[PDB]
Amino acid sequence: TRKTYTLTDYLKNTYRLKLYSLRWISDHEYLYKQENNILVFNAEYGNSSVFLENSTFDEFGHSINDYSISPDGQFILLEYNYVKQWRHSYTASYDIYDLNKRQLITEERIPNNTQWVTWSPVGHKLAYVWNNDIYVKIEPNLPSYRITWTGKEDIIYNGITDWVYEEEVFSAYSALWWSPNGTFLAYAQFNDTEVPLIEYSFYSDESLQYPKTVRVPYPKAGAVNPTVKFFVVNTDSLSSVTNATSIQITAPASMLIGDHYLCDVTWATQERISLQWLRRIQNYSVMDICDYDESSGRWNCLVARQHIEMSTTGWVGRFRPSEPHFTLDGNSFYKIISNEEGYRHICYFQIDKKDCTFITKGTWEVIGIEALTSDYLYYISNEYKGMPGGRNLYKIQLSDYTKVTCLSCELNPERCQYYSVSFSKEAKYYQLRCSGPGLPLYTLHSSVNDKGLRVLEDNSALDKMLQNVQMPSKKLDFIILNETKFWYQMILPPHFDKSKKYPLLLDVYAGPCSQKADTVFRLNWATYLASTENIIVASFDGRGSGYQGDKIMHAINRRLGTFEVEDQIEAARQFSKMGFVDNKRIAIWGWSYGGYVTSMVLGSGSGVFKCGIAVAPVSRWEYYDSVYTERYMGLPTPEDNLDHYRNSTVMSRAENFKQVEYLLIHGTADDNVHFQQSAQISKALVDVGVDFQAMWYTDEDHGIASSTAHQHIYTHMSHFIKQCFSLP
Amino acid sequence: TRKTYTLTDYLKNTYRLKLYSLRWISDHEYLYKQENNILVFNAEYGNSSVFLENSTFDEFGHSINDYSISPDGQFILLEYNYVKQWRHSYTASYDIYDLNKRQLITEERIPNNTQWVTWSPVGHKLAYVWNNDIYVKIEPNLPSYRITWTGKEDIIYNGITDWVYEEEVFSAYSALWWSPNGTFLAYAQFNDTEVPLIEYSFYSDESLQYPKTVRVPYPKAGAVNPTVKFFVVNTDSLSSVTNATSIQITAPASMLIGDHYLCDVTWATQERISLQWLRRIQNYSVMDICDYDESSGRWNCLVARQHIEMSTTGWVGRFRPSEPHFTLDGNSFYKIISNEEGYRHICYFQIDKKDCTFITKGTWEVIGIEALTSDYLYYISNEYKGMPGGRNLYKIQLSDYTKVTCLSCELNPERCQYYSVSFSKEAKYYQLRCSGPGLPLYTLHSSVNDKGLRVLEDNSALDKMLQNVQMPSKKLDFIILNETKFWYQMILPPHFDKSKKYPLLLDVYAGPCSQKADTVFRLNWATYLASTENIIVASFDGRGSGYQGDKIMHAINRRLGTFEVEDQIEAARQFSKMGFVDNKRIAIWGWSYGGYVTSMVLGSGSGVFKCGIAVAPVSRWEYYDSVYTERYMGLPTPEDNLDHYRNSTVMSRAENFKQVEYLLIHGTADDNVHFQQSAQISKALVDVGVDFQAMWYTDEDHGIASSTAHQHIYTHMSHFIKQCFSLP
Ligand SMILES: *[C@@H]1O[C@H](CO)[C@@H](O[C@@H]2O[C@H](CO)[C@@H](O)[C@H](O)[C@H]2NC(C)=O)[C@H](O)[C@H]1NC(C)=O
Ligand SMILES: *[C@@H]1O[C@H](CO)[C@@H](O[C@@H]2O[C@H](CO)[C@@H](O)[C@H](O)[C@H]2NC(C)=O)[C@H](O)[C@H]1NC(C)=O
Ligand SMILES: *[C@@H]1O[C@H](CO)[C@@H](O[C@@H]2O[C@H](CO)[C@@H](O)[C@H](O)[C@H]2NC(C)=O)[C@H](O)[C@H]1NC(C)=O
Ligand SMILES: *[C@@H]1O[C@H](CO)[C@@H](O[C@@H]2O[C@H](CO)[C@@H](O)[C@H](O)[C@H]2NC(C)=O)[C@H](O)[C@H]1NC(C)=O
Ligand SMILES: *[C@@H]1O[C@H](CO)[C@@H](O[C@@H]2O[C@H](CO)[C@@H](O)[C@H](O)[C@H]2NC(C)=O)[C@H](O)[C@H]1NC(C)=O
Ligand SMILES: *[C@@H]1O[C@H](CO)[C@@H](O[C@@H]2O[C@H](CO)[C@@H](O)[C@H](O)[C@H]2NC(C)=O)[C@H](O)[C@H]1NC(C)=O
Ligand SMILES: *[C@@H]1O[C@H](CO)[C@@H](O[C@@H]2O[C@H](CO)[C@@H](O)[C@H](O)[C@H]2NC(C)=O)[C@H](O)[C@H]1NC(C)=O
Ligand SMILES: *[C@@H]1O[C@H](CO)[C@@H](O[C@H]2O[C@H](CO)[C@@H](O)[C@H](O)[C@H]2NC(C)=O)[C@H](O)[C@H]1NC(C)=O
Ligand SMILES: *[C@@H]1O[C@H](CO)[C@@H](O[C@H]2O[C@H](CO)[C@@H](O)[C@H](O)[C@H]2NC(C)=O)[C@H](O)[C@H]1NC(C)=O
Ligand SMILES: CS(=O)(=O)c1ccc2c(c1)nc1n2C[C@H](N)[C@@H](c2cc(F)c(F)cc2F)C1
Ligand SMILES: CS(=O)(=O)c1ccc2c(c1)nc1n2C[C@H](N)[C@@H](c2cc(F)c(F)cc2F)C1
Ligand SMILES: *[C@@H]1O[C@H](CO)[C@@H](O)[C@H](O)[C@H]1NC(C)=O
Ligand SMILES: *[C@@H]1O[C@H](CO)[C@@H](O)[C@H](O)[C@H]1NC(C)=O
Ligand SMILES: *[C@@H]1O[C@H](CO)[C@@H](O)[C@H](O)[C@H]1NC(C)=O
Ligand SMILES: *[C@H]1O[C@H](CO)[C@@H](O)[C@H](O)[C@H]1NC(C)=O
Ligand code: NA
Repeated sequence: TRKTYTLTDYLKNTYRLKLYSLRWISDHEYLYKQENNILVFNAEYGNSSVFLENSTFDEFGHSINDYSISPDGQFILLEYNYVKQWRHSYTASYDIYDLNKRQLITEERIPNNTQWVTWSPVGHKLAYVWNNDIYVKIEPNLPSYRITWTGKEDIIYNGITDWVYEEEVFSAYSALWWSPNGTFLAYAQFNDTEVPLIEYSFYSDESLQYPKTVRVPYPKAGAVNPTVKFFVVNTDSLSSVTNATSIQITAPASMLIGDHYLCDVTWATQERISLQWLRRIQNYSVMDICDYDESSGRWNCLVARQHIEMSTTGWVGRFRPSEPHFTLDGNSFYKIISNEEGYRHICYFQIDKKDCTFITKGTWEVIGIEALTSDYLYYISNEYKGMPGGRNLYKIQLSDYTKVTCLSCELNPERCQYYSVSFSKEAKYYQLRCSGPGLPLYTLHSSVNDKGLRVLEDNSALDKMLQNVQMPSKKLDFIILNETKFWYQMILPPHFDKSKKYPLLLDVYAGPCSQKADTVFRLNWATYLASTENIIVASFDGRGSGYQGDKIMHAINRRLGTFEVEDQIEAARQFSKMGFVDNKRIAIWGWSYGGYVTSMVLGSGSGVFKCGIAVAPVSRWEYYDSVYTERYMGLPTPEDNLDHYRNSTVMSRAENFKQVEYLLIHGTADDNVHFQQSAQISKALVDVGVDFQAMWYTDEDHGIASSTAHQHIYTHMSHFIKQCFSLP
Repeated sequence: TRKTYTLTDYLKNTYRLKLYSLRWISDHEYLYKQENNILVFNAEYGNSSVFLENSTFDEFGHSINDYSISPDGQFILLEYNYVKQWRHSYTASYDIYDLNKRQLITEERIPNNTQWVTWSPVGHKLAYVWNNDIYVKIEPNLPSYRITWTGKEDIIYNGITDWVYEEEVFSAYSALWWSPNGTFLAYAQFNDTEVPLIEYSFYSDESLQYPKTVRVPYPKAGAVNPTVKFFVVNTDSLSSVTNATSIQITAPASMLIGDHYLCDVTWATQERISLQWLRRIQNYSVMDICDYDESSGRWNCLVARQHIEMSTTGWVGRFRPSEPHFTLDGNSFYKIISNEEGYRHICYFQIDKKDCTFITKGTWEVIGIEALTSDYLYYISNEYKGMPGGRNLYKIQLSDYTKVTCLSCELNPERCQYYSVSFSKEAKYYQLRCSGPGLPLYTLHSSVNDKGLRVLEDNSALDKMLQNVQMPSKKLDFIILNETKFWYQMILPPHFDKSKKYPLLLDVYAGPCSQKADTVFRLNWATYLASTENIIVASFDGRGSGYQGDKIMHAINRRLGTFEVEDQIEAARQFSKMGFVDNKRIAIWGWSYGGYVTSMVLGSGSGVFKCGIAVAPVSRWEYYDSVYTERYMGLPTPEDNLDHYRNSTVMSRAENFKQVEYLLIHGTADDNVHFQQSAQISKALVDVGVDFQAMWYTDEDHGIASSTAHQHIYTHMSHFIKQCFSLP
């Protein structure tokens, strides 16, 4: 009898997915780490050489965290002393190694505690941020030029984001943007002066006698937000003037009338930059297109080139307005926007014409634009077989929009229904990454003829291992509610028998634009629960979920904690109707937004669920950050949406928790969903006399991702679920 | 079949002990609140009158928290807007009502947020502290004289104690001492300038968007301590035109050489005050006896009148050096100190002679001196029947120390073995309070022939109620370890059958000078566990426990987390070999110091205990406060006791928790044992991969005493214990 996929298997990573992470350094070469060596590969022929021997930095005296080659291949940036901050941010030390001299650079070093560093896109200029100010080095061994003098910890951020811009706007710590040939450096400056601080204890190693109070500028919903300014400096003038001027580009009047955000920066050409601004009420966005004026040294944004993007039904964009993709001459661009039917499709704009032309259409959505050449645009969509949870690469002929080729659909249709892609520098080659429903498959292709060049990684090692294991299966299907298809997936135990009644765990996220029903192959906690414990683990994408049009996505507009919650309950009722579910053993669990929905469901009084687990839940929308929360909820004021803010809290349902077994879990150093959120849940449950289970994770953040804590939480949750399901 | 004593009975206070809380106002009369009416009783005959009608303040407008009648009976101080701070501190608003003209004083009122208020001991002067400064009112309707001007929140404390002096030294927020007739007001001033602050989150009501950070000056072991100065002011020579002059009494040179504490203030006469000072290394203390010099207006403390009290085996005093009890002329005094055999007995000192004479002796201890006349000294001791956990009132003839009379021993030997006493102003009468082993019994007596005048409260109502409940019994007995008797108690189930095996829960405190085995009647959680769940609840007093001499008490000097933990394991080992104990079902629990011991026991690898619960435990002595910790541990420096601080932590034992079930509980607003301590425990268990149960209590402190949290914790603990013992 074949073994099952056990909890220890999951927690110890005994069955490991192989990846193929390459880095394009040109239009036909990529770097690949093999056996701690860095190899350089020729894409056309697949032959390789050693770029950097594994033993090069033995006597470096530090463990190197990451590396970065300069665009001209002359230098490598060595990252060490990595100290993580938030989701994207971190600090590090940096050395520069001269590749042609085979020497480490010892003068005018990038300082310790550097917050961000980036090569120019061409050559080997560097911009870095240190103590919240910007510096540029023209040559790796020469002195830096200071660009800003206003940087102030927790107060003024030049070239880096504050907490909320990092998490909610840019998904990056960096807030600087080199022009395409590196002449100009554009950057944002954030002012957090009147932004309130979240404060929480950090206990650290047991040697620390007094706990530290961590203090982070964090605007909760309705609070004072950071303000923002945008500047461009000419780095080519740095060696010529004592103090090069940062030229400000001001937001349009339609933004300046109130609170607003900078939400996108995209260079079009050497002397043309595009900026998108978003009103604090996030249903109105404005793109400015600004040109360098050689005679005045200023940047001017013609109103004839200004583009409005607004929504009557919800917010703008999936999580933010989409990025433009400019044609080489910078006189036109492509952009994913919601069409008249509410489906996100590629629109083609002339920079000085307000009406765009949709180049794709249908009842499915474009996920992203991946590459653009003079002849073709390449994009990912979920068109294939009308499956919103699939992803495929398509190529559209720019001179004839009726010519649309699916590049990935039919490569291995049984094994591969979810693709991402990685193009070489000028799109001469592409790497396809299939992530399911079979084992991930990595392949290389040439764009000139769309022929497969070779398989890079096929996970045959893992396939061989998994043959000796009773693996679960995955069903992806839909149910029809109110004449609309809503998709679900089930992780089903090995030897699934429809004539039996299985315990069911509903795995929930259900945030706006979420998707939990897809074609991705995963080895996770659900795999163990199905394989070893014979539990069906289900997920459902109801109202508010993404990639299916605005009618579904915007259904929860101004109303979080309503339809997305109800639809999870309804999903569980539908799963019972299917006849293989033990109605006495239905559980629910989720993390983050999923913890909020789980808690809302458990407090609904539905009677459907025996037990559930919320990890790091939101409990009350006024506790969560402004940019995310207000996008869906508006402002917590009597004149806007306070009534629904107050009506959608977990705490107001405390009394209904008498009907369920609840486990509440939160990391004490969660900078994102503050421990406060679960602290208020537990207190409301104490106050009505509801018994529940609890677990805090000392110094863990929103990820609860340290090796020991990750193993501890999943072990704790497994005992809880098994107890609930009367499993030995 | 009758009911058992249930968890709800405990939680809802179904069976209430009656009290008789009286306030002596003279040598012949006391006050007693009955049906909200304050009555005055004649002690000799037991007749009464209404002193103040409950209706007097019908339209007062505020709920009155407490009252305080001026010593002369002319005024009543009304306390309201009570807001708790630490164990003893709070602020309140006050009004003064004139009892003769039957009116509230509206002129020159005591301010809101007053920190401490006290009548002079004679007449009706007031001293109060507001905004950390001292004020005096000679008459309730007259303007206050500001005594001090240096008061500053969290920094300078005049006439009130800081966190550590409140908790550890004075067991009070007051640091004011009126002279016997109210002429002088002595006070301490605390300076916390360089004392570090503990910081922790307070979440408050759900409406609070951002948590508050509470910051309290709190010296952890080895940290910078508050400094102290001492002053006396003449309240008879106060002026409206000139600021008051306070005369400083400086500490002896033997104290000034380093860190030290003021640990006792006791007036001897109208013009003689005594002060005891304690070195930071708390095995050396000095009493100064200081006299007012009428010609110089200074206070002089003759070196011939200094009394040194030191210890070679431990620290000085039980928790601090004892209070002296001065004779009428203040030329001599009586003081409990450890004798040459290490038993605490009453010594008689002349103010200017070095040697004292012990007036009591034997292998038992005096608990306290209660009253002193020219003929007799009245004290409580555990002499009777050699039972360390019993308490009786004795008097000793001062002219013939061989003449000692027990005044309570034989009153009711079966019902009453544990007494406290309240004497009238000149010891003409006394109230005895019997608190076990039977129901509390309150009686009044006259000193001249020790007549038992009357029964004040016999709890006969409770007796009648309890007749219809299956109540547990208590066994008090001893075991012998290494030729020494150590006492234990067992709360035994109703209808105890020594031929049956019962599960056993070891209820532990075990701190230095603790006593958990005694003759006190209690209705608590253990009552429910025994009566309803048929669990034996045992407690044991091993090495480090009090009231049995220093050989036992000082056994843990410089070595907390050693013998007191070992001895709990040994007691349980012995209990487990008794015929009526199920050795497969032995548990342990404790709170505070008992939580630390429970955790050390469970991490010991003993194999004796199946499960345990630690509530608000100490985990590492470096995290607890200097005054308590260093008393037992010295300083955490390589030169002193750092090695033992480092190997007496709970965290180092994490691995040993693998074979036990552990429940760890802590309030997040614990100002005393910081949440930190449990946060470090949970992190250590996570780090070695040990599963355990947890519960935090949002905004609860060391008491976890709010009505809802109190019910919640005992509910949660009861499920845990029952689960552990396989109890339905
Ligand atoms: C992969 O092989 C190619 C083709 O042999 C290498 O390209 C050059 O080949 C010519 C042979 O005519 C030689 O002059 C050189 O040895 C090669 N020079 C270059 C441009 O590298 C190529 O080197 C190989 N690529 C890698 C990454 O190893
Ligand atoms: C960041 O914003 C703050 C406003 O919150 C600016 O601070 C003000 O500066 C002016 C001087 O121009 C003063 O008169 C005010 O007292 C300041 N207000 C506050 C609340 O401090 C600050 O100058 C901005 N910093 C930058 C670099 O833009
Ligand atoms: C480079 O120029 C900038 C911008 O003019 C200078 O920044 C100003 O510095 C002065 C005085 O220190 C302040 O009063 C202004 O408020 C600053 N403005 C900004 C945008 O920061 C900067 O100090 C200059 N550096 C040098 C070396 O001269
Ligand atoms: C990168 O682009 C910039 C901006 O177009 C170039 O700088 C300009 O060069 C032209 C020469 O064709 C001059 O007329 C302008 O004076 C320059 N403008 C500025 C703002 O510097 C730059 O030459 C390009 N760099 C490279 C390496 O080609
Ligand atoms: C204690 O607080 C109360 C309320 O703040 C004070 O009494 C007055 O209360 C009314 C409303 O209750 C306010 O209009 C006044 O400002 C208060 N003061 C006056 C002028 O009487 C009271 O004064 C405070 N007690 C003291 C002695 O300061
Ligand atoms: C309380 O005691 C003080 C101090 O003994 C008394 O004050 C003294 O009274 C005498 C009168 O015989 C004066 O000659 C002294 O000058 C006073 N000394 C001081 C320090 O003021 C006070 O009178 C007593 N009060 C009561 C009410 O008995
Ligand atoms: C008070 O306690 C201290 C600490 O136990 C004693 O001082 C000495 O402590 C150091 C290390 O802390 C040791 O080297 C000595 O053995 C201790 N002194 C001796 C016994 O010589 C101190 O002696 C104690 N004081 C009293 C009055 O006994
Ligand atoms: C208790 O009884 C005594 C004596 O019977 C009370 O009477 C004494 O005091 C009264 C004033 O309080 C006077 O009215 C009596 O004359 C006086 N009697 C004597 C001779 O002492 C006494 O007040 C009563 N006590 C209380 C508190 O009510
Ligand atoms: C309280 O104690 C502090 C010392 O902890 C006193 O301040 C002194 O120490 C300062 C450093 O914190 C020195 O810079 C000063 O010389 C010294 N005095 C002054 C002027 O502050 C402080 O005075 C004390 N306060 C009181 C009222 O006694
Ligand atoms: C698809 S995307 O544009 O890259 C994007 C950008 C930002 C995103 C996101 C997806 N999904 C989330 N976020 C940021 C947001 N703070 C995330 C989040 C939401 C919660 F409700 C929450 F409680 C925690 C949390 F981390 C989810
Ligand atoms: C008998 S006594 O002199 O009144 C006295 C005074 C102070 C006392 C005490 C007894 N018992 C304790 N304390 C203060 C001390 N902080 C108490 C305590 C000890 C701990 F180890 C602890 F972890 C918490 C805690 F509150 C116990
Ligand atoms: C970084 O810090 C290390 C260790 O403190 C130091 O030796 C080194 O000089 C620093 N590097 C730079 C560039 O300052
Ligand atoms: C943006 O949202 C607010 C609140 O719903 C609404 O009143 C306003 O009209 C919206 N703007 C657009 C462009 O629809
Ligand atoms: C009393 O002392 C304070 C503070 O030192 C001072 O400000 C005040 O004016 C003084 N009053 C008199 C009457 O001297
Ligand atoms: C270098 O990498 C590792 C040691 O770090 C070693 O296993 C490998 O064989 C080396 N590379 C070569 C030359 O194969
Ligand atoms: Na009597």
